[PDB]
Amino acid sequence: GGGARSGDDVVAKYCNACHGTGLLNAPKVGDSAAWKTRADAKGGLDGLLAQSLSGLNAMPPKGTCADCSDDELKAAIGKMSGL
Amino acid sequence: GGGARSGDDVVAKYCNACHGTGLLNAPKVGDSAAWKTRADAKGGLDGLLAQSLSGLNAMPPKGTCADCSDDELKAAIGKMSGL
Ligand code: HEM
Ligand code: HEM
Repeated sequence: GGGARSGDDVVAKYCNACHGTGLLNAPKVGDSAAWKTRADAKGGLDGLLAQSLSGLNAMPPKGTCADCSDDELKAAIGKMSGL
Repeated sequence: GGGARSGDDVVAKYCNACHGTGLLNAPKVGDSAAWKTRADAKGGLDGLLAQSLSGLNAMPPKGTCADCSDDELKAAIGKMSGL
């Protein structure tokens, strides 16, 4: 989605590992549906990002790339998601 | 290893998911070696526990079972490990 670094670059270098396959029940990429009821649950594109940073269960905290700015985490959420 | 609940119970209900297979490069169960150079690196059985709680990379924080006392986390470390 957006742009810090990518999400193209970010999904592929960090996010890939679970979201690609669906490993651990990771909401898979392009799966507009799954991601939707999610935003729903946490009030938009900020409930996923505020969510990734914190982490949830088996989803490791901060998406990962403990390097990432907040803008990148959202761009890789933007593009795992659809929106 | 030790006893809060188990680690038998704990490894099997929470820890299983990655350490069983080796999913995500999770140091597998019984693998005395792998776990050893680990304790080494973080000064004993407290560098894994202080470690799990915090989490590291793809290892989700607090082993998981965000329920667990510290004594259980160590007993499931005791028994993933060998020691
Ligand atoms: C890459 C930095 C990355 C981001 C960003 C990210 C985000 C993310 C969101 C927003 C969710 C939904 C959380 C919610 O419902 O609020 C989510 C869910 C899971 N993720 Fe993730 N995720 C990124 C990458 C990774 C990686 C590399 C892993 C595997 C170690 C992983 C795993 C998961 C899992 C599992 C879930 C579902 C967890 C659950 O909802 O029970 N993600 N992720
Ligand atoms: C169950 C509550 C559980 C515990 C406890 C636990 C501990 C643990 C330790 C001590 C390490 C070594 C960390 C270090 O080197 O200091 C470790 C490593 C990894 N784990 Fe784990 N772990 C438990 C369970 C789980 C589960 C359910 C997952 C999968 C979502 C998982 C994953 C991993 C991974 C991956 C690693 C290696 C991470 C890395 O060292 O790069 N663990 N765990």
